[PDB]
Amino acid sequence: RAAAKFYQEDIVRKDDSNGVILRCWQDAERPLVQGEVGVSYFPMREIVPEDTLELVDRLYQPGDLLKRSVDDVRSGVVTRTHRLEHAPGWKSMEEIESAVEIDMGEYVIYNDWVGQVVEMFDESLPELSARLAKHTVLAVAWLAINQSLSPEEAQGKPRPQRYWYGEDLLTTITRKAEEAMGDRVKLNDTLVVQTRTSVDVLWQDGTRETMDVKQTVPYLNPDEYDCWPGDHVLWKTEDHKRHVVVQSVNAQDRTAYVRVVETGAVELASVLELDPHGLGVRRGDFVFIHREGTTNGARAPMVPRIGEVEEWVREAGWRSEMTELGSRIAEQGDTSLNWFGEVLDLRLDGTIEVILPSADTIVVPLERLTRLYDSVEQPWKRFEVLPSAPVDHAFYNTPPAQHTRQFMARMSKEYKALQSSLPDSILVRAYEDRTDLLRSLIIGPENTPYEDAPFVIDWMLDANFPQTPPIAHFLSWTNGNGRVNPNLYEEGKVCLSILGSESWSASRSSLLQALVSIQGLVLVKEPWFCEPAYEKLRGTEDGIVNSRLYNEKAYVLSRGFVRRALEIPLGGLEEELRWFYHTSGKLRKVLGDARALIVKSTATQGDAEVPEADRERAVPRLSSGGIIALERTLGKLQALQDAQTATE
Amino acid sequence: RAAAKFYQEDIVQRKDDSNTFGVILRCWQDADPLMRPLVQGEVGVSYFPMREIVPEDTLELVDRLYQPGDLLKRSVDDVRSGVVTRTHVKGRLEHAVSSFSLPGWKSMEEIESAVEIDMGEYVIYNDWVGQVVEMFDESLVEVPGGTLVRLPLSARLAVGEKGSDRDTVISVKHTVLAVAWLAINQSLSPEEAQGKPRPQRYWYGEDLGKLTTITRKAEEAMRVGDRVKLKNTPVTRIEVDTLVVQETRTSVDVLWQDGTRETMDVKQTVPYLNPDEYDCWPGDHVLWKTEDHKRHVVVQSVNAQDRTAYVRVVETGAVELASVLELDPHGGLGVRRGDFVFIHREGTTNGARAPMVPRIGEVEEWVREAGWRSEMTELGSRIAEQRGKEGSVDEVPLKQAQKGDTSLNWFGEVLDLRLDGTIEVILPSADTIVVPLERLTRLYDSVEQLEDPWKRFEVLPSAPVDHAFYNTPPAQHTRQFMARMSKEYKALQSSLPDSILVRAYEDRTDLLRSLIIGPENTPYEDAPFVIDWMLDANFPQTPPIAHFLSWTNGNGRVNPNLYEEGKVCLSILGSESWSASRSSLLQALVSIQGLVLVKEPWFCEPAYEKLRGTEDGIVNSRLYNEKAYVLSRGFVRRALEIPLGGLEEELRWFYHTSGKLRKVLGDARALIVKSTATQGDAEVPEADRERAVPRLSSGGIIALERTLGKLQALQDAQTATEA
Repeated sequence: RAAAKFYQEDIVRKDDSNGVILRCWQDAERPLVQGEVGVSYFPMREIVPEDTLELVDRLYQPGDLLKRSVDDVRSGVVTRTHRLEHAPGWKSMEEIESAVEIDMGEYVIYNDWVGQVVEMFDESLPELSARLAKHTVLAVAWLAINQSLSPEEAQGKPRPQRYWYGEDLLTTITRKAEEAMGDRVKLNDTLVVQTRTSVDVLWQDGTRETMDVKQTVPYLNPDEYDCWPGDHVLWKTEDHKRHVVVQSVNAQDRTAYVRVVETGAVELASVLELDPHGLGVRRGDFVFIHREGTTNGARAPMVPRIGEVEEWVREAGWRSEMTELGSRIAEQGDTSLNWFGEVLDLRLDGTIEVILPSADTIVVPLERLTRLYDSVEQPWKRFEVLPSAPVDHAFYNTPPAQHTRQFMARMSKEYKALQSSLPDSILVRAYEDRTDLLRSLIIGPENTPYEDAPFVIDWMLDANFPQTPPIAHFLSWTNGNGRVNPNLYEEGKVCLSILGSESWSASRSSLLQALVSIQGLVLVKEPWFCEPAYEKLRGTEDGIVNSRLYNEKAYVLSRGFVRRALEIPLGGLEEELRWFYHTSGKLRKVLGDARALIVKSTATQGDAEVPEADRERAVPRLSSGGIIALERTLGKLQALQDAQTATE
Repeated sequence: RAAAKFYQEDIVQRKDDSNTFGVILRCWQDADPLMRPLVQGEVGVSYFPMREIVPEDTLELVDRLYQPGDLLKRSVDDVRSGVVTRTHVKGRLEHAVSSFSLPGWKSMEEIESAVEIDMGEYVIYNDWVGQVVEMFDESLVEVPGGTLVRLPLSARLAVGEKGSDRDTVISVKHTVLAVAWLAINQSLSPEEAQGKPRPQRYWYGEDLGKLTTITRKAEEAMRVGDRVKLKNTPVTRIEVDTLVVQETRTSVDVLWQDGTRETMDVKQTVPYLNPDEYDCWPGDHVLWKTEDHKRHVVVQSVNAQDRTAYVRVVETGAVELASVLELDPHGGLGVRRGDFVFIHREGTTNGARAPMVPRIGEVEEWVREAGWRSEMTELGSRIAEQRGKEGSVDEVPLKQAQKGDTSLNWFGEVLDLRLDGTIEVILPSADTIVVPLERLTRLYDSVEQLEDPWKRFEVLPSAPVDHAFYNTPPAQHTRQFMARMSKEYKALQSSLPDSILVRAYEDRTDLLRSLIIGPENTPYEDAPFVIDWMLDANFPQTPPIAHFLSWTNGNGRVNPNLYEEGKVCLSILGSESWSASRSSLLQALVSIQGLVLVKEPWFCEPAYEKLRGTEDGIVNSRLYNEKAYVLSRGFVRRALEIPLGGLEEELRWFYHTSGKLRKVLGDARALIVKSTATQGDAEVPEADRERAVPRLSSGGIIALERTLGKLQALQDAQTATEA
């Protein structure tokens, strides 16, 4: 047990009466300890434990996710966000206006174009680089054009002025998430803020209730299948990928009620069979508005981006010309702007509510929008040497590298090193006609979500091997839902340091140590922590729920590997797979242990008290929502065993 | 120019003190303060019985080392080469420990070898063959004052020492012999194969008499310093009848390429170190690419001047002329002189296809370990302590060495390659047999295994299907990959020469395609060279993967660094090694054009880099530029016959629209006429020097005319489409 107290970007009150914001905690990319967080009090930055500071206010935004506690499976989305040094009491969010004229990166509008300010030139008491708390010169990098026009009108409007100064500066676009946030704002000559916040929360089960931020906890690491009411997701049944709109989600049962938009009816769906991820329209995204009849130019709910910054932004030349112009300066309602706006709210009836710059909220369909892309942040032998390489190999149709003369010396050593310490769970097959291609098969360890599951990797050695690491292509036998492991990509890339902390070296690294690393580091009991951004939460209390929701996902997709392994034939491993699953009786174990696991889950259908004896079991209890998808794979796994028993 | 004499491994003599002889180990331009780099006209030499590096002018030739199977010429300027078929050696002798020179020169027919066996020799037990890899030999040493004291170790000792002062070795007795067995007799049936086991690892004592020594006739050529003995004839002291060769005089029987034979003095000849890939000799089995079917022929004669050869098709039995550029020999692919082979049973074949030679060697892993020698050292010390007392057996130094007609006629040495395709093989029984090539199987020795409209850059929409890496699984790269390629795409559009074209793709940015036009006055003049590129998963930290589309046939490569299998050989592709900081993708393109496509591409091989303009490499240079020219014109055919995805109209603008196809056909037919007029003249014209290819040989015109016929029909169909 190791609960986390303070989270990033909120405000914290240790000793004296008259706070601070913290930029570090248990989540780290100065290393921290099991209970200390970074901090930076400023009216210096120290590293104090969490036992000293106290919470005063937490910062949320319309679109962020939170829970009542880190153990509560139910999550919610924020819909709206609700003492100051003069350099009586408080002041509401509507009793103070931001006197900050222009900020770095704020969107502007001119003609029918839209851009962002990349550089500024303030002059107070010199003019340079800004970042001080009167801007004079602004450098705009115009992005896209208004999507509400005709090609004759589109080609007319060109790229406007790249530098703005003097009397030419208009339409300043505000964000409904940047208001009421150390800012400089007055109204009855400046006032600086030093706050109380409450957020209107929309829970997953449809319930909406407003609460204080001191009781809530941010949900920074959501599950890939987590959705919220109003979101446009994709219902991926094995028959077809249908478009549905989420209405309610029962995170405890891992089920959801979605409206099939082609049918208009609400049907119960398994959350594991919903693939939201980008596709949709998140709350707070700036989007264009097309015209009636005209669409987004896209297909089923997948609004496109329209960002297109010029190249002169990626340089650090142009700064000398902008600085020379700025130095010469100090010496001597309603409108037609209805084609742009940010996402305000997502209605349950599949309609998106857009707020125009003229404070005019409008409701538009998803197909009439276009997302904005700003600058942003951019019989069981372990080893054998088979004669011919299989045609189903990933690199069979890949030009073979020539290597050198001493390459066969290392391969002779690797072949022995494999045959020496290869466990009976990992199988390797080499080919003489293709000395550059290898194929491995790793059986999932015991008491893991990958228990008794096949994992085939096709290998290729570069012309510089062993100086270069072996190129591994993982055969991900998923139906396009997600990755069976955070490191094992669906595209085939195996994400490890051994195949690239340490690296690959011909002096220490080897093919044997790489295979046992994949079985030892990747295929573990809690594979959710294999993601590098989650490894800092080993056994911590705030990483318990996410490990359960992932081990369940890994256990369901692991059985799908047994489906494809017994369906499509693996070249050189066909007889090896039948000896394991059909001869030694492993398919009966996979079907049997899953059947007993489904039965034990229907007993404790309403009981949330996991038995203390079932602890450390990789997947102790099933969700009854993920069981819905497991019965589909088991139904095909049972049908293959039916044809096997009928053969004899 | 820069002539070079004194090739490695012969015998020389200083201009002064004409009593000392040299061993000449380090030769000028080959690859402690000694073993340093040597400059133009400097050779290293050790002296029998004080190493120094002296200029070549100070020393003087005495004798030269030639073995049956080696190649030689009268001079480096001569195009016609030959092969040594027999080596006669006469030498002066001197007692090893008495230092008494016997008067008169003696032949190898009246002397024998003093050492019974040495390292690397072959031995046969049961029906197995093995090689001695390590020896434990306890020897005697004559102390300063009497005392023939014994000494136990690691071989490498012979009769005659130099230091615990100036002591003389009186005897060298090999006790334990570590034999690395290779394979068994290939004539025995598979049932009898398991009945014969892999013999012991160590051999000593009374077990030595069961072995069978195999003497190599190619090594029986008497060398300087060898420990030899006169056949029944100075004894000095235990008797010590061991002599040391003072100097030698070698005469060789040569088989020239033109079928003629003559005996020469080795002082007149010059060893043919690096021969052309197409160099054949009478009696050799080669492949002939006549059209679309490689045939089995036996070389009868070779005209090295006209670069043609008379071959005998074994399938038909007729003798036909063939261009030496069309022959594709040596791939091993034929039995050479001095090689050891396994005579198969009557009827049984080599198991391989058209003239191929099966390999035999199977060096056990204990030979490469590092160990078992500690057990051999403890074994040799145990032998010495017990050899004096009772219950111990030693010596028995027989090891067969048969001279009658024993059943050892299943494994022998290749003596001569007859013109009728048959191979003369000498058995250990000192009797020769004639056998076809199919009945033989070469022995892979253990020492052999241990040693071995135009634009410049346009981002095309889609990558074509003819791309080499179109079927490869794409990687994922890093985040800062498109930013790196943006700088790479900018660097290409910055300083790309008009002779190199690069086309990237949008549907998958990990693949690129390049095309280089060979510079003027090069064997690649106005020729297409397309390389398919793929970016690695760790790019740019890792070098880019380049696959050269070698449109050659099964003859050879268009360049020593451009393999027929696509591998481009350059240190810049992982010069300096690949670097993500300094090195870029652009400089990898201009280096391939600037370094791989030069005027004399034969020197692109790093081994031949030390030969630049020297009178040695002048012949092999023009021999290679001729091939590089014929294969370059063949690339124009493969570039217009099939289209290249992306370069579809870029090729038509350059060859058909810009008229470079008539430029290639015009320049080629001009070289045909100039080669016909200068034909016969052994000397190269003066005004035609500094030209990449001044002349084409008679055989070089043959292979080029076949490409010109297909290059003319493409010009015919182009001029016929004027409707």
